[PDB]
Amino acid sequence: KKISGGSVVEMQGDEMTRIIWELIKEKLIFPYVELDLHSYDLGIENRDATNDQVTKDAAEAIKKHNVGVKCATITPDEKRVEEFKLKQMWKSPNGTIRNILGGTVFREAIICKNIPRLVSGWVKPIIIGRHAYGDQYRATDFVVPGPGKVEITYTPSDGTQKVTYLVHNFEEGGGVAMGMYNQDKSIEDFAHSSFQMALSKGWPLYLSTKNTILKKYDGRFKDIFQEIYDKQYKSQFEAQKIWYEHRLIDDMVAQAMKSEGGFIWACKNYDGDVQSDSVAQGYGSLGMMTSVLVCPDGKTVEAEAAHGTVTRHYRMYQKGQETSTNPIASIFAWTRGLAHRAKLDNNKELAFFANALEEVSIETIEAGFMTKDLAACIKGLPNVQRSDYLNTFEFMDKLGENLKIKLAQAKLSLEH
Amino acid sequence: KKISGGSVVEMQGDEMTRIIWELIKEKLIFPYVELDLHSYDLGIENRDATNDQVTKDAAEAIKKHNVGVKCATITPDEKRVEEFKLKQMWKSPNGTIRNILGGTVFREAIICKNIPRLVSGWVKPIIIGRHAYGDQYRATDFVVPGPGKVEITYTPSDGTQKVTYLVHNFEEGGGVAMGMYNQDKSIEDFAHSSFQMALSKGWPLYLSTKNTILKKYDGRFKDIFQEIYDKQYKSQFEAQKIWYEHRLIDDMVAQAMKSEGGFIWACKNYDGDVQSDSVAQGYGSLGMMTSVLVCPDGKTVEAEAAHGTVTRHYRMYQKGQETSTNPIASIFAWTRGLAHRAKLDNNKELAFFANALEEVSIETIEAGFMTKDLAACIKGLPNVQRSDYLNTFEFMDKLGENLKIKLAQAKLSLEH
Ligand SMILES: NC(=O)c1ccc[n+]([C@@H]2O[C@H](COP(=O)([O-])OP(=O)(O)OC[C@H]3O[C@@H](n4cnc5c(N)ncnc54)[C@H](OP(=O)(O)O)[C@@H]3O)[C@@H](O)[C@H]2O)c1
Ligand SMILES: *[C@H]1[C@@H](C#N)C(=O)[C@@H](C)[C@@H]2CCc3cn(C(=O)c4ccccc4)nc3[C@@]12c1ccccc1
Ligand SMILES: [Mg+2]
Ligand SMILES: [Mg+2]
Repeated sequence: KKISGGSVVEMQGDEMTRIIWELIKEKLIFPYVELDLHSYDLGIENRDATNDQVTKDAAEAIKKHNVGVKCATITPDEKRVEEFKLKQMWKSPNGTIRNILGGTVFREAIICKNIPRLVSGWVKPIIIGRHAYGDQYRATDFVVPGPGKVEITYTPSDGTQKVTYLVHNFEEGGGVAMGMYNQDKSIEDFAHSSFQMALSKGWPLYLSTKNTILKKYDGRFKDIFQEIYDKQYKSQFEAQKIWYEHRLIDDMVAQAMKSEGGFIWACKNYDGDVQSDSVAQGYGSLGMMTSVLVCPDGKTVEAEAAHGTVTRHYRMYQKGQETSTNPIASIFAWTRGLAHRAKLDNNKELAFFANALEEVSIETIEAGFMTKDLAACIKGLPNVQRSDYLNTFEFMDKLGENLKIKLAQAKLSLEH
Repeated sequence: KKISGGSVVEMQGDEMTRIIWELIKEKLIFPYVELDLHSYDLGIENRDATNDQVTKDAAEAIKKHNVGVKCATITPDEKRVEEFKLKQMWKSPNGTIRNILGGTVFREAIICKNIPRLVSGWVKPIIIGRHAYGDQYRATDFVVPGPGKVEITYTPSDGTQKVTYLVHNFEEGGGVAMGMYNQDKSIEDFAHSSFQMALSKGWPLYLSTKNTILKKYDGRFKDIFQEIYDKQYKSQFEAQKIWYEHRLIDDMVAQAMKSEGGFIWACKNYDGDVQSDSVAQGYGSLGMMTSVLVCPDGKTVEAEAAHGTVTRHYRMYQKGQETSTNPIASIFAWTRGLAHRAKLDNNKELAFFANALEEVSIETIEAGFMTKDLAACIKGLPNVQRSDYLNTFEFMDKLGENLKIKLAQAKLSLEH
């Protein structure tokens, strides 16, 4: 009799991560846990077949069941439209889901005692709090075909003020233009999530913007964070001997680089994307990073791997060549999802299982069994030999064996 | 004798950088070089007095004389408006100048063998080619006060059509919105500058975008770079055994982090700003970096010191206290400017002088003569003693002495 897991929304994906996703369910989840699994295939072919309706339905299912576990998916471009003979260049499924759910994507490296960093000073963790709504990820962009005016207008519903601003008057040739926005309520939830995360970890909080350039747009993020801090969190930060400060983004990335870690970094959507990949790599690998969307309701989460479909690696699998893809981030999407499901259901057995799989994953790497990427952290990529790492399947087998052992010993450890 | 320098546009700046800028002219340039100097004071008080007209005039002077050297300037915020009792919160002078001139700002670290990197693998240089025009630095942003529609419109100059895109319909509360653009011709010049830089250095070229998200806006940068490569540069890259690749920005930053350097990184305006500060800091010190704007005409340049005005030291200097200000980036703005002036005028003596001052600066630090910041990079700030560094004036004197020596030995080396 397996553990009673409960209701979980799973989103199947593409390429290398799709392969890995099936191996994880079969070898690490299904032998030990029984779930009411709400499966949505977000594979590029199924999104094309359903005119991207499957993505909207999966997002609505997460709203209802409170816990999502998502596989990395292809965001189609011109080359992808050609490859899969798509009806349209479908929008990012992550963007669709995040737009519907809202919240903050909290990203952090998965640390192993034997893995060396690329950044010497990072002795404490860096938690990135990426705002999951608006800006470039819900923008309107277009090609300007030739000379003419691009204007941006605001028309109040309950006002008079049709305000028209000239963006640019193209006098010779064309180019490109775009409009983007953000919402006060979403910014307020992002500020609250950031202050709360810093207080739960007991670390200082830094918000990065470019308010010297985008005086109104970024100035608003700065003003909302400062206002919420002064009125609702300042005394709490002072009590834990921590602080909150705004920094310019270019200063912030340089500060982070020369720091020792141990802080929460509130990032605007775009910066959170870019810098989350820099922080994961700085600590060792993109395969070694947790990614959880924490919704503003405080009950709903969508767990995923911060990295993508690992297309480069999938192209090697396609050629029947050997692959060594790190499945740890994909595994931690399941464990973080199951841990949240356990917390909602007060399921001590599911919570034990979720944590045990995380320990098994870290212990296996710490025991010297790892994928090529992690072996390159220790030895340097040119000094890496076949004997130093395990392939994708080999690594999954070792994890399955170690998981079986950890769960057997835990059961035996139970006293009368 | 004195080297006939020629026509150079200089832009004076603010705080500690303004002091250091003067020490440089007096001790390192004026004793050896005679210049037709076109001086524009871009200090915050003079920009206020001229309603920022001095900035536009300096930019027009650079267009005319083809070479400009710029000191670091204050971009005023609310606290700066209060401090200097400004009439307005003046726009960034760098933004104004770059908007008028156009081109690409090439950023590269200034390497000293004895200064430790924070990024272990960077054994070869990373050259960031920052597109200097448009996007966030020529944007129109505003606060949305409440419910209502934000739209962006395009009207061709013939007035025979009008395209209206909905950016967002605010239904509850307000937020923020912005319009930004770029121009095809500016993108084309950025692509050419990037391919040419890679071919002159003999390194591969990488362009970073977020074209999976901004399909039209970033897709255009991607299409223009790919088109120009295939038609005008591919055979040249193949001949030097180098390549041109497009990567997504978040992938790119992770790639750069784990690389060994030795590539050209074509960055969009914003990414260039952020990542050049991450890279400069990764090599050792933020202020150990060159920043040269190469204009599309292939004749005009603006070299600058792309760091802050060092307020913390300026305060100490005002109080008659001891300061230890790194002047290297400000020195290299002069040497890169003078080297370009020499190249335009076929002045072998000016070219020799420009290079000699660069060698002198690197050799002095490498000989163990440096400012507090660099001493902290080697020993760590708590382990730094007064004997480990030189003050602002002491460091300038050492460079002046070493420059006098290098130039005397070079004159003696001339055969009868
Ligand atoms: N959450 C998501 O659904 C998500 C996120 C990002 C991207 N994407 C999509 O994924 C596709 C490919 O994206 P991308 O190549 O830009 O980004 P990516 O999949 O994160 O991978 C880029 C590179 O990072 C390394 N890497 C990433 N995950 C790894 C892992 N688990 N183990 C080892 N190495 C790993 C590899 O480096 P080396 O090649 O040097 O080994 C890989 O080629 C695109 O269609 C994109 O839209 C989706
Ligand atoms: C300089 C110093 C002195 N004297 C001091 O006491 C600090 C307040 C100070 C902090 C900021 C700063 C910047 N620099 C630079 O010289 C510089 C110049 C150009 C680009 C980047 C940096 N020095 C300092 C001070 C410092 C910094 C670090 C360690 C010791 C002193
Ligand atoms: Mg990303
Ligand atoms: Mg900057």
